[PDB]
Amino acid sequence: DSSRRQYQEKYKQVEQYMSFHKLPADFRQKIHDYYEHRYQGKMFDEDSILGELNGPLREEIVNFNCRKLVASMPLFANADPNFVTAMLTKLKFEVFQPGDYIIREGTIGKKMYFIQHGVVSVLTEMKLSDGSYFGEICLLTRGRRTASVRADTYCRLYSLSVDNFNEVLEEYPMMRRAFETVAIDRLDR
Amino acid sequence: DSSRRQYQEKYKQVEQYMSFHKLPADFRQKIHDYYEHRYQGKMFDEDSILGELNGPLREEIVNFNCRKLVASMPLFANADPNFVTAMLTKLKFEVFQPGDYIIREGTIGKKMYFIQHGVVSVLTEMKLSDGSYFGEICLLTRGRRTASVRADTYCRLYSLSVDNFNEVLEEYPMMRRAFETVAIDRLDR
Amino acid sequence: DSSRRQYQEKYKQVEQYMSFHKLPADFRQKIHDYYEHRYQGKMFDEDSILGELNGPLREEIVNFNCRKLVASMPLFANADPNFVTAMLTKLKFEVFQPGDYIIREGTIGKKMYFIQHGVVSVLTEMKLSDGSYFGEICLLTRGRRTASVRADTYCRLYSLSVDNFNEVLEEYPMMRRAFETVAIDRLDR
Amino acid sequence: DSSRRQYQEKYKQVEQYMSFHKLPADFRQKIHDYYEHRYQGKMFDEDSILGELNGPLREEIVNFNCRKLVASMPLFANADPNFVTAMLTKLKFEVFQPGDYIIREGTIGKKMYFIQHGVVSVLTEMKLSDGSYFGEICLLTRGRRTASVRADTYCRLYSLSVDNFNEVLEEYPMMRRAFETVAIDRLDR
Ligand SMILES: Nc1ncnc2c1ncn2[C@@H]1O[C@@H]2COP(=O)(O)O[C@H]2[C@H]1O
Ligand SMILES: Nc1ncnc2c1ncn2[C@@H]1O[C@@H]2COP(=O)(O)O[C@H]2[C@H]1O
Ligand SMILES: Nc1ncnc2c1ncn2[C@@H]1O[C@@H]2COP(=O)(O)O[C@H]2[C@H]1O
Ligand SMILES: Nc1ncnc2c1ncn2[C@@H]1O[C@@H]2COP(=O)(O)O[C@H]2[C@H]1O
Repeated sequence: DSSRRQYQEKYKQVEQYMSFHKLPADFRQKIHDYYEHRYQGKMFDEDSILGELNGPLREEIVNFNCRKLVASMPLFANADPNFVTAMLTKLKFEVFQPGDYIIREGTIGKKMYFIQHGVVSVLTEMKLSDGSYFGEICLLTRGRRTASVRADTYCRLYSLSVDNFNEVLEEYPMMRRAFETVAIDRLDR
Repeated sequence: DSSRRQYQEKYKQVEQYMSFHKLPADFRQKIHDYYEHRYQGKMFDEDSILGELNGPLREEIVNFNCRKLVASMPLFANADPNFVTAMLTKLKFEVFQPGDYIIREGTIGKKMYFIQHGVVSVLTEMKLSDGSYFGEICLLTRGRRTASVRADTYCRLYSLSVDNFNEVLEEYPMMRRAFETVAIDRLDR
Repeated sequence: DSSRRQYQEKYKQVEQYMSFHKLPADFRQKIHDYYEHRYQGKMFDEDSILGELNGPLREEIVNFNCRKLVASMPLFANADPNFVTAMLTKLKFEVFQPGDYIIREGTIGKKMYFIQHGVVSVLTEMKLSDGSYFGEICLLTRGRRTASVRADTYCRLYSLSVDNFNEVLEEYPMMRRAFETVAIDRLDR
Repeated sequence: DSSRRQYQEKYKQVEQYMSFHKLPADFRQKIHDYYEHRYQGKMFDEDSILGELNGPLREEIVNFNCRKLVASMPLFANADPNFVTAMLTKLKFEVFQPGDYIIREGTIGKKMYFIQHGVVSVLTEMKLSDGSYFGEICLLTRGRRTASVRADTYCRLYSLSVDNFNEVLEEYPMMRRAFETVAIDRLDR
């Protein structure tokens, strides 16, 4: 239960930090809920652990932890396993809370998001859920966000930066077509 | 009180460090006073805490912690909330002590400062206080400091590097005019 | 036995991490075996220790820890001691398990491997063991891997990135010929 | 005595590390002596401590800790205090042991050394001591070391990288002449 204790002590610091800065009670509970949803009572120095392993072990772990995500998207499901692994390795797990603005219209976009679980509202009005992704337009155009995207419910997502996006596509150039298709179709709508 | 203990133990190391290097008694008290003013008896690995959160949570925290600063300046008060947030996110909190040279005339300037609280003396003689900023000239010209700026009283400031300054303005180009106006007006004087 | 305890507590976290993510029992034992083979019951913040030393001490340590490796290869054995040291300093120790894909054919190669102990199978069928190296072709061509290389037995290797490879050769340009010879000979086969 | 304990526990790890890698008894005592000379029974996360301070405090500390060094050289003694501070801030304290090769002839030089205390032998035969510096030729030519420099006695030095060297001179261009004079005079000899 060393991981449980790590979470408890770390959360104690967070609580004291919020108290020190006199954050409102409502925000403190929002923080409380975020930690439960995001870490679920346990914490590990993930970077330290994966860093002690080797490439093969790290790739098997990410492929397993993302099995759900992978199964939910034709993008990864029907692709070269090596492509999927390269992509998955670059993903960053993120949890957003109801009402959170994940993307704001008109700003410079430098990341896209893959939905593991949750519902988002795209407003320029439409919704996207499990197995869908968004924010790909700006990674392709390098322009400004074409719409705002807010979390409707709690959202468990994986983000990918434009730099990592292009890095992976350097090795798998033809996979860019998948994102472009989705981008074009949405730009038309 | 884990944060209180962190401060106490950390300060113990500092004291032992100053003793090891035989720093004068007067400087040791200056160090003592600095820690009280800067951390106020508590310490947190701020980077670790904010890093465990998400973008929305981090932005709400910085906007709240800087509410005072924001209210004191037409620059931020009357601007696009997204601009203010982008700027605030790049700021670095710093505390200076009476007599400290924040900026020395003739040197290459790579940062500007926003005054949360305190009084500074600009010498090439004038003073600046709460709600004012300085050091913007060099971020705009990339030249040498046009004057020295010393802390008159204890000063609670937020600094912004030229690189972060230009990064934010890449997204909000027109806000550069605000800094230029102040710069031009002061260059004339 | 502070190092033994470090290993035990660290492994406890790993085990809890694997449990948290519900990894299969078989993979958990694979992880168990990896840690035994790689760290052998002890762990040290190697980077912190070597960083407290100086250049001379670090170089003597790496030359000693790699004495076995050096003796097993004409490349290093008959070369300028300064070259060997520069190279050794850039190496990264890695342990692979039976069946592990060290290199996959057709992918972009950015590293080569020197075999301290173990047997690998090169498949485009041949094997390489103690004292041999592989993955040098892509560091020279900057192209795609000409074959896959799987660990046949447990493998104790030292990897070298293309960037560190070229950095060392900036100081020892003529040593590139050794790698080219091996590359040409294998490309012919 | 938290700093004393830090040293004791850290040294315990070092000793266990050397034992794990089966380093010879003679080298283990060399390591033992190095730690005593370099840290003197105490250790602090220097980077963490100085990082908690501000620019003014850090500059006063470095100027004080290097008071001895500064007094021993016309270079710094008769220069602009701001130049001295900028330089001192970039220095890295290093301890070398008798017989250590600080610089090897013919290699690419990327750093120079200022002697706080100790004696070095320059061999292409001459010696340099307290208040003198060496390794400046390569920082100026970007070529290969014109000679080897070995520690004759224990040496307490401060090194400066070519990059930091040129960075400081960007602000103080005319100080480069001081190093060139010494370089030219030695190249003639
Ligand atoms: N009509 C749409 N249907 C679904 N998603 C959309 C639609 N329009 C825009 N989006 C998504 O909203 C995202 C906003 O940021 P981007 O412009 O980078 O990428 C956009 C698309 O991923
Ligand atoms: N006349 C003035 N009134 C107020 N502030 C000034 C005046 N002159 C210079 N300053 C400030 O002092 C700063 C010194 O560094 P900079 O030249 O970067 O920017 C300068 C201005 O921000
Ligand atoms: N015929 C061969 N005999 C031994 N090794 C080979 C042979 N062919 C390829 N290899 C090695 O397998 C490696 C696969 O990655 P690279 O192409 O970078 O470099 C290749 C060589 O190092
Ligand atoms: N004749 C000399 N007298 C004193 N120092 C020297 C002499 N010749 C070379 N050196 C120093 O030895 C250093 C070796 O590395 P560098 O060539 O970078 O710079 C050299 C000088 O700093």
